[PDB]
Amino acid sequence: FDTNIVTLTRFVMEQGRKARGTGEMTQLLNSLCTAVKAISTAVRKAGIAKLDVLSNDLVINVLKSSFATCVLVTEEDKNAIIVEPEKRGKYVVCFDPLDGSSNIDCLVSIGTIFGIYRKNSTDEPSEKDALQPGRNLVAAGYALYGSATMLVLAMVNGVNCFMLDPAIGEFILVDRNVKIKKKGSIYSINEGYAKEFDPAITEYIQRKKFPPDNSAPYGARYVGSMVADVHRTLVYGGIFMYPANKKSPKGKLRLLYECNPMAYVMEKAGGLATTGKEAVLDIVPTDIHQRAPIILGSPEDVTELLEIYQKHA
Amino acid sequence: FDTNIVTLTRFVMEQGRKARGTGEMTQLLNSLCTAVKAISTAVRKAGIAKLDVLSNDLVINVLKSSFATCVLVTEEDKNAIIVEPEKRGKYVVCFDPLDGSSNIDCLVSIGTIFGIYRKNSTDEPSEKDALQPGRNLVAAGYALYGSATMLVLAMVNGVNCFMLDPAIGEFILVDRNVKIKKKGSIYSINEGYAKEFDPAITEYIQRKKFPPDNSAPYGARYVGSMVADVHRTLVYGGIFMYPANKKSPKGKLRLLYECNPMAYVMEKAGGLATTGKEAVLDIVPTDIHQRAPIILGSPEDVTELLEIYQKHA
Amino acid sequence: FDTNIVTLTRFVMEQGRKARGTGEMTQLLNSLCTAVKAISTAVRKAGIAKLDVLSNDLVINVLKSSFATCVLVTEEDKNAIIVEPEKRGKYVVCFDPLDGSSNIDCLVSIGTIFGIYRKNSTDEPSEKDALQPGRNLVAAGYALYGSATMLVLAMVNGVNCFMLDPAIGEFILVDRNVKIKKKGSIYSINEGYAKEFDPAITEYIQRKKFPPDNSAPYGARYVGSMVADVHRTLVYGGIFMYPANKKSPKGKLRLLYECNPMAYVMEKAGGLATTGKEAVLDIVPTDIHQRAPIILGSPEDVTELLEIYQKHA
Amino acid sequence: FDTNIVTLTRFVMEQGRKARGTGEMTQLLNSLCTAVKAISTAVRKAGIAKLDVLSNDLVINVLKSSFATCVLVTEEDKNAIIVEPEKRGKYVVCFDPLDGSSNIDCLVSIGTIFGIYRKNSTDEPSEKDALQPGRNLVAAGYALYGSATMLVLAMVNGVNCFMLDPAIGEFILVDRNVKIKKKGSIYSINEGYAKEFDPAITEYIQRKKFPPDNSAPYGARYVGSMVADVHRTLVYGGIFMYPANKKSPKGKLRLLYECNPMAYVMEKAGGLATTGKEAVLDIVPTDIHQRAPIILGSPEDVTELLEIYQKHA
Ligand SMILES: O=P(O)(O)OC[C@H]1O[C@@](CO)(OP(=O)(O)O)[C@@H](O)[C@@H]1O
Ligand SMILES: O=P(O)(O)OC[C@H]1O[C@@](CO)(OP(=O)(O)O)[C@@H](O)[C@@H]1O
Ligand SMILES: O=P(O)(O)OC[C@H]1O[C@@](CO)(OP(=O)(O)O)[C@@H](O)[C@@H]1O
Ligand SMILES: O=P(O)(O)OC[C@H]1O[C@@](CO)(OP(=O)(O)O)[C@@H](O)[C@@H]1O
Ligand SMILES: O=P(O)(O)OC[C@H]1O[C@@](CO)(OP(=O)(O)O)[C@@H](O)[C@@H]1O
Ligand SMILES: O=P(O)(O)OC[C@H]1O[C@@](CO)(OP(=O)(O)O)[C@@H](O)[C@@H]1O
Repeated sequence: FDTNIVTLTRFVMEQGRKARGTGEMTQLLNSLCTAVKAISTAVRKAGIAKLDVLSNDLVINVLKSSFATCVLVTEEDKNAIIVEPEKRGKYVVCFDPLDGSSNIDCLVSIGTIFGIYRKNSTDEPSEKDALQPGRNLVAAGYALYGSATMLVLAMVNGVNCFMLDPAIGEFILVDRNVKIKKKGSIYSINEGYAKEFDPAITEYIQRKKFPPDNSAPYGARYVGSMVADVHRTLVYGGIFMYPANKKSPKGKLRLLYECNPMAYVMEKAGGLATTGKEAVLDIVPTDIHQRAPIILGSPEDVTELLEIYQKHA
Repeated sequence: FDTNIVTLTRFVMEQGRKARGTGEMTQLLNSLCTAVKAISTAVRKAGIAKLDVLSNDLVINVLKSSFATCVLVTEEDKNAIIVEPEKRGKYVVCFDPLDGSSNIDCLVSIGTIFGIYRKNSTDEPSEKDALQPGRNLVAAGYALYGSATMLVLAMVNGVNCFMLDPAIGEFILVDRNVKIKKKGSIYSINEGYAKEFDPAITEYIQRKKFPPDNSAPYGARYVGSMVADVHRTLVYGGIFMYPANKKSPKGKLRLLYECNPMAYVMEKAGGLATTGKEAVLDIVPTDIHQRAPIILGSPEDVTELLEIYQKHA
Repeated sequence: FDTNIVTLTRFVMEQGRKARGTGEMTQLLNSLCTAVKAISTAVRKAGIAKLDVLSNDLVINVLKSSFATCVLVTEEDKNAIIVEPEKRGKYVVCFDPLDGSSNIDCLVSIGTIFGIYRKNSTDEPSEKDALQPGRNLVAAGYALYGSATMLVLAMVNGVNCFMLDPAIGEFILVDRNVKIKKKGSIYSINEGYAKEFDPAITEYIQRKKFPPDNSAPYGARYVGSMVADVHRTLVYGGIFMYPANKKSPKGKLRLLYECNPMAYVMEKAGGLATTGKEAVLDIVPTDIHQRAPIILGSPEDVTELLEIYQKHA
Repeated sequence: FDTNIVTLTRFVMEQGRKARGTGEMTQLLNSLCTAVKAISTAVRKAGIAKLDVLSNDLVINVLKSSFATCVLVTEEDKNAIIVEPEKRGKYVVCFDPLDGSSNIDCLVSIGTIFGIYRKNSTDEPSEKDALQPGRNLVAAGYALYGSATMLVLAMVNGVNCFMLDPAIGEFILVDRNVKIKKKGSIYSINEGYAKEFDPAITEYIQRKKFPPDNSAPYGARYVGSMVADVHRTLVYGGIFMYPANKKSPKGKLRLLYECNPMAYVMEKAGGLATTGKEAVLDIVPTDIHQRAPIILGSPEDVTELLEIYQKHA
């Protein structure tokens, strides 16, 4: 009866028409969604019989065959992947094909994170085309393989969420223009690293548990899988932090394919994403595998931690 | 593990690149497949609770939103449907959204038949753009909702069959360049109309049952649903006939959306399609709802009936 | 989301609770449903992925694990299968695992036919337990892998249709206490064998194409798969006929697991099943793989052919 | 296509056949599987389509139709439900239909918790039949709607995991006689309530973040859904803790259908379930909706917190 179904394709296509463009993005996101549906199906009967290597080979293949990319950066590949000339296009794509895959056995939410840049140079494609600021992303998002499979997409016009209807094998648009809440009730961080944190994070944790103005204390959640913690942060409001510890002095989370996508999504939904020292999106990278500290969330909460970072400075 | 999956999109896109074109066909067939997956899902839980009217509204919508059509001809609509200017493209499409839908209750194979022309005039779109010879089709085919859902596609380069993988919601290419057999063993026709047939059909039926050279007699099958009878004829070889009776002097089957698609498919697979008087594809139409007699099948069998039509002439 | 789902299990249990007899039967049919779902899925992705052998082995394994059978007859195995003493129960199941399996490649409907007897002896299970007349059948029916999957189940109360809801893997009751039309307008027979047809048949078909009482001729329909044509005959009406010719001298369809299951379905829905001479249900079997002619369908139609048999003898 | 599928039904039946007891139990759990599949599907398309109310009604309808229950306790209904005399059997089922349902919107895992007692009386069913200590549980477990759907079922032999194969709608055995790690490296507790935590807890958490025996600190993990964290704790190891604070004075988790099902799973897999004072399984219930603290998980970890409880009393 739902004859007017807004699929992701119908959505992405109607928009690149306003860009007065060539169609490569619609083709790209199209291919990407073939990878996303196949990984979901795989995670759903994963047990009835690694997985993140299949995953990876599926995203690289659907992206080369789309004739819309030229440099592909993977979590799994040492170097950047340059698309053969016959299959080349203008977009650069950095992705993590199955984020949080250590946790596939404990059956909790995992996902694919991706960030798409445009190559702007006249030269032959290289990893340098990929070493751009995250503020330069044309589009970015993640797919979520939880109780339902969700693709959240951020572009210049906003943040939209599409859900996989498993009956038809199509992502359907279920929420338009997701704006995050100004202030939330949840803080998300691995507190098992408490001795390794700096003075400003420890002070912020302390007042969420023991509120200064004799208020109501913050709830705590940490799924242990970045996509699940950030999607909850977007839809429910709150703060999410994976700051620098001593196992990880530059942070644990990679910049081109975990911090920049999720930060692009957050800021487009009206939140902030910072390292405590600077905006994540404005960090200029040097190595495609470099890590970054990240504190992303509802504006008033991230701002709070930013001020605890200044007194301590 | 199947990282290199040839989907219909990957197939259609790689080909329009050789046409040095604009992308409207890939978009069109893409939209069409959203309609096809949704109708399949519907026929699969059709009972757990008309259907061909939903079907129709689903194909018209996915085709308008593709920005690749301008005139749409339906079995269900009196007139041709002209696409609003903002959503217009170059292709004309004639379809039957759910062929053989009287038979949905008896649970047998049904399907969607479509034929795509190109508008070649400079004028504003009209039904006249649709009144072309079937020899002028750029592409044509059918989707089959039987035990599996099959989309058979014919274009200038050949006949290819793609199957719906229901796990991923993607049509996969399972047979490349289907050529029909020279001569087959099966004849397909509704013999309950036997008193109404002409002398040449009656003579051809007679020698399939009672072979002149003391041979082995032809088997007989007639599902009663054009898509199922023609797909069997393509994949197994044989003859299929719905010739003029007295309930139907111009035949029962419509020309722009049942006879021309199936004839385009047949001739591209190397078979023949005739009315007994002329090639179906070369019939120039006058009304978008006009019917035609059709005898389509393996070459040596159709040719046989063509000669029984000449002695009788 | 229906909170009041009526599955095949809840159904059968609500008929057997008012009996104090078998919850052993619920176990058997329940097990038969797992195999039917596992075959349906395999047929639905068949081309993307011997089918009847793996189906044979699935129906035997799921049956032996019900703890409800002791003897099993299959189309594929020459001798009966006496189930292990440890896994025994009181029922004999006779099954054709994948009817019309030559018709799989052409995507025409296929199905699973099963008759279930009760072992009416104290002795050790032997194929003589399988050798009851169909009259002695406790439950019988079929599964049709069509545009939708349907399990039709005839027991002593009547016939009930169930449909596979692919979303949850359950057979849902969609038609209760089914009864066939007294008279239909379709006849189903392979007229390629017209030459070796006996004269009762030959006369009867001319009364269909050329009505004596000048009425409309019957429509012909022959899918070529027993389950598709016996199921169309049960819902629409009309006659289905596979009589004896010489190439198949005492008929083609096997008596224990194709003619008798269909004949018990037909008679518990008020239609008739004969061989032209006697009732199928009273023929006392001598080989497990013994054949028989079969004419079934609407009571006023079987009757009209039985009186042309009375005339030639 | 596996011909030797081991479903939950074939499993349970192969353990109960070597017992001469219940095939009444197979009926119950079988019915519980229909509801679990019907809820899984609803959660998987949730956003595209009160969920816990329709889930409540589904678990009650499918349960009353098993002819295996007489008393039912639900999170949603204040009084027990004494099943009709016509539909009775010997088992009491206590169930939480949709655990952590506030977490549905954020797409984090949710689940169904069920404990099953046997009515140990001759009398008329009354909620006093529901009021056994968990020690008296015959079968207990949960369903996790995660990246995959899993039914974990603990009976007297041990714990077994089953996974929903979405293709055929059956739960397939994927792990046999499960046993938890003696000691894990993760602790799970909501530290937003750190202020009102009692001192055994507060000390124990500092031994996790700051190890006395200078070892690596434990990793924190808290999904916020009981089934996700009790299931991660069973497969990985570690401790899960919901102790009493004042806002929820005698603990938050309801004893009859959340603490006791989880506690019987944990103990039949060799882990421990306590309240800090006593074992959960021996607490004699007084209200059906009575609450309790719960600390569960690896034996060497519960032990380490039980000795800090011995210290403060
Ligand atoms: O159609 P092409 O040329 O590929 O480019 C479309 C451009 O418009 C944008 C706007 O954010 O996406 P979209 O296709 O959705 O409109 C860019 O991301 C993209 O580069
Ligand atoms: O164990 P910790 O250090 O908390 O790491 C969890 C974080 O690491 C990531 C990185 O991929 O998962 P993981 O290491 O388990 O693979 C993120 O998804 C997640 O936010
Ligand atoms: O890309 P556009 O401009 O839409 O046209 C492609 C042309 O090539 C053909 C060749 O048959 O299809 P295809 O896209 O598969 O290559 C025509 O049917 C079609 O008109
Ligand atoms: O009953 P007859 O005259 O044989 O008609 C069957 C033919 O008509 C069609 C036309 O749509 O089906 P139907 O009339 O049953 O809807 C074809 O699919 C099929 O080949
Ligand atoms: O080709 P004919 O002789 O008409 O056979 C049709 C009958 O044979 C069967 C026998 O099982 O099919 P098939 O040979 O194609 O396997 C039945 O399903 C069907 O009703
Ligand atoms: O917010 P807190 O108090 O940590 O609650 C978590 C616990 O509460 C429950 C209660 O059912 O979730 P919830 O309130 O979100 O419904 C459990 O599933 C979960 O373990």
